[PDB]
Amino acid sequence: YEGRWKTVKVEIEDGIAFVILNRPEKRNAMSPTLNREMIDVLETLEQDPAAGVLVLTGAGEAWTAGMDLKEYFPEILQEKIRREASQWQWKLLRMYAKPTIAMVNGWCFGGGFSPLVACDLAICADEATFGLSEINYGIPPGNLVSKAMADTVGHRQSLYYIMTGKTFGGQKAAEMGLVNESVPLAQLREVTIELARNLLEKNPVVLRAAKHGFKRCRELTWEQNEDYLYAKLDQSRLLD
Amino acid sequence: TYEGRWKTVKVEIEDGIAFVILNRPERRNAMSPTLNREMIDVLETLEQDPAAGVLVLTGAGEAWTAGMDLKEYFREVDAGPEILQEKIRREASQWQWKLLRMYAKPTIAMVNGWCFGGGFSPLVACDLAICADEATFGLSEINWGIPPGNLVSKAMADTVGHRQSLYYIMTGKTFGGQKAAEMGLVNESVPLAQLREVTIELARNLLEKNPVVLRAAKHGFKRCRELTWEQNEDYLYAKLDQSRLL
Amino acid sequence: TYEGRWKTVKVEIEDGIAFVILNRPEKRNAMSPTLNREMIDVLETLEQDPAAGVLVLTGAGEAWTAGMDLKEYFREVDAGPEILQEKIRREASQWQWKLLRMYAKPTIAMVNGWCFGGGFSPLVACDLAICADEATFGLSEINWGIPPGNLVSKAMADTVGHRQSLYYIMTGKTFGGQKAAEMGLVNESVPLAQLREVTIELARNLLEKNPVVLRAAKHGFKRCRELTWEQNEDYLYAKLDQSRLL
Amino acid sequence: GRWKTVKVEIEDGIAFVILNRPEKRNAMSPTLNREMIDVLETLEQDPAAGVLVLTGAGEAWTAGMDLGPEILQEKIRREASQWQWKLLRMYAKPTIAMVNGWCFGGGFSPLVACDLAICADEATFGLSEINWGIPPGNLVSKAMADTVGHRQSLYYIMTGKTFGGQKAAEMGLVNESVPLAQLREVTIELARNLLEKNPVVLRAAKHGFKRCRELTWEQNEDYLYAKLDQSRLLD
Amino acid sequence: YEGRWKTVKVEIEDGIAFVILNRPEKRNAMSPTLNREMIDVLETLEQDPAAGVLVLTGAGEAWTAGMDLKEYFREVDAGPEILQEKIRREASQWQWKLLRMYAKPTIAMVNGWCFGGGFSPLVACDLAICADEATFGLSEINWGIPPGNLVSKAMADTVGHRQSLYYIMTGKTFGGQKAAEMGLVNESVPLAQLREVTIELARNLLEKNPVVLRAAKHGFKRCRELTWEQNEDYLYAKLDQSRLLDT
Amino acid sequence: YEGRWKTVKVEIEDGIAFVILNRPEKRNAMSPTLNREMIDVLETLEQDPAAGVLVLTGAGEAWTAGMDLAGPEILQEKIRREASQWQWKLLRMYAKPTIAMVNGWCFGGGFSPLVACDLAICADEATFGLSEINWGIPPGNLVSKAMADTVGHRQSLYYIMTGKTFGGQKAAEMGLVNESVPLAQLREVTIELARNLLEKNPVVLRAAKHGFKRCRELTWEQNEDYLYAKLDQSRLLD
Ligand SMILES: CC(=O)SCCNC(=O)CCNC(=O)[C@H](O)C(C)(C)COP(=O)(O)OP(=O)(O)OC[C@H]1O[C@@H](n2cnc3c(N)ncnc32)[C@H](O)[C@@H]1OP(=O)(O)O
Ligand SMILES: CC(=O)SCCNC(=O)CCNC(=O)[C@H](O)C(C)(C)COP(=O)(O)OP(=O)(O)OC[C@H]1O[C@@H](n2cnc3c(N)ncnc32)[C@H](O)[C@@H]1OP(=O)(O)O
Ligand SMILES: CC(=O)SCCNC(=O)CCNC(=O)[C@H](O)C(C)(C)COP(=O)(O)OP(=O)(O)OC[C@H]1O[C@@H](n2cnc3c(N)ncnc32)[C@H](O)[C@@H]1OP(=O)(O)O
Ligand SMILES: CC(=O)SCCNC(=O)CCNC(=O)[C@H](O)C(C)(C)COP(=O)(O)OP(=O)(O)OC[C@H]1O[C@@H](n2cnc3c(N)ncnc32)[C@H](O)[C@@H]1OP(=O)(O)O
Ligand SMILES: COc1cc(C=O)ccc1O
Repeated sequence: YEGRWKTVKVEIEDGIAFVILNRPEKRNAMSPTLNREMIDVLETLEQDPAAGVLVLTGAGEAWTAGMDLKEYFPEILQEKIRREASQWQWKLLRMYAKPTIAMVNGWCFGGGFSPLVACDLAICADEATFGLSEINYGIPPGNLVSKAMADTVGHRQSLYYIMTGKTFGGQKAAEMGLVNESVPLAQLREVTIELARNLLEKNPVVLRAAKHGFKRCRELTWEQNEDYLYAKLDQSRLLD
Repeated sequence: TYEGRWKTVKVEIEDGIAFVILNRPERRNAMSPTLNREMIDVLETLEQDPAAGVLVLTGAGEAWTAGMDLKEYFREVDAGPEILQEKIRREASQWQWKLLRMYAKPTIAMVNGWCFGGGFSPLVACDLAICADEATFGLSEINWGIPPGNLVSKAMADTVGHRQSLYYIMTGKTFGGQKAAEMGLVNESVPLAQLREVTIELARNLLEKNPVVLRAAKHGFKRCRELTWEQNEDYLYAKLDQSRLL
Repeated sequence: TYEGRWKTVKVEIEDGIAFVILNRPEKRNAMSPTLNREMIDVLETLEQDPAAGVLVLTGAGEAWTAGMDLKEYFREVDAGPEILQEKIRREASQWQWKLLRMYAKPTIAMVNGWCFGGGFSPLVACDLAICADEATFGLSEINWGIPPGNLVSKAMADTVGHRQSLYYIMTGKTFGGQKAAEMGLVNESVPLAQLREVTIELARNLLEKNPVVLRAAKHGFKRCRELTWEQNEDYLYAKLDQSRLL
Repeated sequence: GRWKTVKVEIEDGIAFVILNRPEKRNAMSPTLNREMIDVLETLEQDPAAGVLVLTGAGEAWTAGMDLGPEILQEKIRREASQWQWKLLRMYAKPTIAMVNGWCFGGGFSPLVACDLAICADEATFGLSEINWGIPPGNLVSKAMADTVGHRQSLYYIMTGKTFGGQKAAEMGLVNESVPLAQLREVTIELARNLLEKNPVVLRAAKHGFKRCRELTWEQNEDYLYAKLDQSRLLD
Repeated sequence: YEGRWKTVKVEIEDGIAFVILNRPEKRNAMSPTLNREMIDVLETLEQDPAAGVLVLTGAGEAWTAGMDLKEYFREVDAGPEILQEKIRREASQWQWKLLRMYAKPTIAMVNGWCFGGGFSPLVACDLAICADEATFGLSEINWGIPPGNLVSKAMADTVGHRQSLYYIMTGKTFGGQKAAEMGLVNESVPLAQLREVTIELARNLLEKNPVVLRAAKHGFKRCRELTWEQNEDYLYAKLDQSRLLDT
Repeated sequence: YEGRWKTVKVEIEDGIAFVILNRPEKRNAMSPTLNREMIDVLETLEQDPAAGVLVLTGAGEAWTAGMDLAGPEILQEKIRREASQWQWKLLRMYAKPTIAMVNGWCFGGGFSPLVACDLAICADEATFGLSEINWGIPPGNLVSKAMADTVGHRQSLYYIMTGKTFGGQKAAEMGLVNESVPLAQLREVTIELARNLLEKNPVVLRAAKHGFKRCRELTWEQNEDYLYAKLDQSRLLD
């Protein structure tokens, strides 16, 4: 995959697809061009039997500084663009076929929260800094940012961070439940890899069934899930 | 001035911050039909008053609130006309959470002391909450011979883990403010001496934001909890565009 | 006397507390179709027994339950008619959560040791839970080649945060009792040596409440998680007024 | 002469609530909204009032919405809702829209908030909103969703085309369309029938139904037995 | 099956299991006895391969005239409060917990009266054919209670909003043609052709792979409760499950 | 759009874009190739000022006879995703109004794009059926939900369970489509409705139709919030 995308890099090592956001000079701000390439990246890696697990990380100091202000600014064109943001950030990614891990190396802001939580698991550096700074720019959180908070962070802490726009570090992200674990930057990569390797060792069809089933069952009552969760178990047995 | 305006509630505005003080301290701020009707009045008035940028909900004396008024809200009412009971229940809701949970302006519970039973609805209806270490909390309904009434259980469901919520509802054991913070019921517990100033600093942060934007953000978050991600794509973009208009 | 009544389970009552003991410790209390059927009978029976006011679900020997019986419940059922698989799954759900999640009487899981896989459904169905620090937990399903079956994933979703739930479900890693309390899976982890004492203490607090009021409280909480605030205004007052009747 | 914009009459337990802005085809102003809240709240505590029939004065039932800093809008939107459906949908007492003529736009919400509806064949309905450049506002679109099938709802919303009392009965929008010369008599037979019911039980029944549509079967086993037990208490 | 239940009769007929509510002296009123027997009947038939389709009908002039007012209360007051939990659960158990997502396809053959508590099993049955001569009514209100158990939900699923509210609120009676026109039943036909029409339908159902039929009908009933996005996941899970189990 | 797509055709005439399913030799059966091209079609038409309303129709006798009856397991995920992508994920909440003009055979997987389209007119002469059950599959993709949304409970279950076909007039009486007209009069009746819609402000039309489909999922209280937001979003995008 060398040199194939202008704003993103993919480097696969032993089954682990590192997907690197690559606009370091713009702190990996998400522009419409990055959005369209990320869609391409996800669809491509889906059908690549070399990629058993995807690790979503950032080049340089940012994981992502959020949506690209300049590069985002005919009425209907905003339709397409907002769709393209959703398409990779979570429509493909939340229920992706393969297991996914956010490896948060640094800055994570605003619209970054959507792919952050769409990725199944997440590890950050203690040194990573997060914040929902939309309120200070005069917009509520856009896209799925607020649902991504609601799914991972308790009600009062979500509201505090959304309403104030204050930043918090990696330990605090983990305390809150936004990520699985926060570790020193120097251990970020190996901790992530150790986890990806554990996941690589499961039957991919089974893992998909388990991870999609959990995400879905939060939406459903116990009686609905009896039907739903056995349908997944049985679907897993067909396809495995 | 709102001086002398209500019998059971005082409003004191400082610098954009409207301190709403439940004011039945000889009855530990027990929530009676008079208080419930005046609190409706209060929220509607403050809503339309540009001098109030943030509402801080707090109590006079030792209590924040000791709960619904056992005399005036329950015992005096329960043997009278059914249709009045239903009206009284509804008036309690109207201010505890119907106007308050999606209130136009940002809201903070400042819990100075006792907080029992029906006080959990407005507690959680307020966007944010700081309590005092010295504050005692309890869901004492079970020990009084009723399940939690109104939205008390949903207030718990929204902010506290399932195990912890069931434990406190079922046993009716009390817990103090550091425990309230740890469980997620409030944002922060601080010693009483430091309560007002900690609350004041959060309120000034909130007063710096564009109110309309702050309203879209807080309202959108509370509602997105109820919706799937696909529903939220629609809904949350609608709230951002609605916000842009306004 | 419930003595000798069932092959795979025991019931011991003790001053209002009915200890329901999963009893196949040679097989680490693996849940076979026979245990499932007998547990249905247990639960229906004790529902109507006034001598039993709180149920404590525990295991004989070293395990709470090692999960579904790999042989009796999986291997042997796959070799029978398809239509029987249907009956078998239904019978598992019947006792694990269908009767048990909204059971009439308060329930506590007293998790003395191993709890795996299918064990998580009755675990979270039970209202409250105390485990031994020494107890080991595991969603080993992934490592056996299946996603969690029955209501196991829902069990986690209700009690354990999103990231933590996926971590354990996706990796199949085990964790001990203190980490289970920390995650919100149980109420409390204590040494094994103290487990029964602490549980009885909880059960006795529960026996003090009015049973019908307690029912209403614990049922209304579990259902209110499912409903918006406006739906719950209706629902939760109907629970309160149903409780006053009964 | 209690209200400016609304007349009320109570005969043999039937409270006719009459929208009374005839000159304006009963278009719903902020003043009427505020007064309608007063009306509903007043009539609820009235021991003589058993059923409420909601109609318009002269020829319209209502022509819909009658068309201060930003935040005042919050208040005007809330007051509309408060009488149209927040109090009205789950009203303590049984409720009948007696739709005598014109029924456009925002009048769809109290229309459907009322338990039952009898219209006159000669009545015209419309979701004109579109033609004026706005999508249906308040709860108009949900009211259609509740009562009129998917295809027809979208049809009348998207086109703004109008329809008679016969086509409204047929679509599920109302219970019956009958001639305007019989509208009142038909409505009153229904109302009398409803008055003979135990009011608390009727309330448990009608509220029960409306909620149960949002709930699953299992959720409803809990819930509808709670309304029933609730009824045994309050009755 | 012969003479095995005091209040129900089962007649298996070359794949079609006719299940007959059998208290015609009492208009097939559903007592606690009948509730308990109907649970046994539904569990027994599920596992009997001679039953491919269940047809639920009543002996006599009635389908069922609702809950048995006399023996519900007779049994309930001979006992404490908790006895009502058990009795209500047993009613729900056969009327719809087992019946609504039943493994085998089901048809209500409604030959006469169908009142109150009867609507739950009627709607739990996948499909329904009635006699023009059959009379339906929700008379709970005239008896001074709201519809109990799943009756109002049974209505909400099959009959439009105004019409359900009208019949629940008034307790007014309606006939077979009306019931089919309201969407309560699939079809209404003269009582003389009731058995003919039902059996044609049951035999059509017999043509299909049982597991595939179960997947289709269960998945349709669940899907009403779910969004499109949710159904994308759910409905392909049922399809794949069917392919695994269809044999 | 002359000869741009292999299995589909586009013909705009004065605001109306006719999207024509174009495998009449296979009764317009939906192959993976068709699914990919339909995505591309729906995206392209979304950004074209020329198309104001889309009309979804079939070349030859069929509207569509349903899915066209592999490799690594993963390939299925993609093919299932691309089926849904045009049938309803793009189509159900499409920016521009959509009408299904059902000229003939409508089977199985064809009910998903049928119900996703906002409005529908079929020919009396058209035949529908949910033939899945007969081939030993329950209905796939969003077929059962498409029924659940437009057709009553007893009827949906009837047609799903029996696999019996029904004509255009029965389709309209069930609620599957808006209206059934003779075939001879399908293009005319449809164009006239298409034209009524073209007279609406597009952004206002999108708010109203998306808001209606979504409000079916929400309580009254959720809808007060959601419908007033949609209205205010409308007034901005203008
Ligand atoms: C829904 C949403 O996404 S809204 C959320 C976006 N909100 C934000 O608050 C991000 C704003 N950015 C920042 O706070 C900072 O750039 C930080 C903290 C991430 C890093 O700060 P520094 O290390 O001081 O870097 P600095 O501020 O010089 O930014 C470096 C470059 O990245 C660009 N950049 C950073 N963030 C963004 C962004 N979100 N969009 C577009 N460009 C950005 C900066 O403009 C700058 O460009 P330049 O040097 O070509 O002029
Ligand atoms: C659904 C519900 O909300 S049910 C009720 C839930 N609330 C409770 O269980 C709180 C009960 N415990 C108390 O109320 C105690 O008063 C505490 C812990 C708040 C504080 O106790 P103390 O400072 O020792 O005060 P004490 O009990 O003597 O009473 C203070 C005064 O307020 C009254 N009061 C306190 N709480 C309430 C209440 N909820 N309702 C009515 N009156 C109350 C007392 O009756 C007394 O009034 P009096 O002098 O006119 O009789
Ligand atoms: C969907 C599901 O529920 S998949 C199954 C989920 N369960 C599991 O993954 C737990 C499987 N069990 C184990 O790993 C172990 O038995 C432990 C850890 C609980 C206990 O370890 P040990 O003390 O070393 O006991 P050991 O493995 O020797 O078991 C003793 C007996 O219990 C039986 N047993 C234990 N668990 C089960 C089970 N889930 N099903 C059937 N039999 C079981 C063993 O097969 C063995 O039988 P045997 O003596 O007749 O040969
Ligand atoms: C929760 C609920 O289900 S609300 C109750 C709903 N059911 C009803 O309202 C049905 C009431 N019954 C009736 O309306 C009539 O019995 C009809 C229409 C069913 C049949 O009328 P008829 O042919 O005149 O028969 P009739 O009324 O003489 O009753 C025949 C016998 O069946 C009994 N019976 C009929 N319905 C019931 C019932 N729901 N519960 C108990 N017994 C009943 C009658 O009491 C009578 O008993 P008896 O003759 O041994 O003393
Ligand atoms: C309780 O029944 C089951 C439980 C599990 C747990 O993984 C899997 C399949 C089952 O049938």
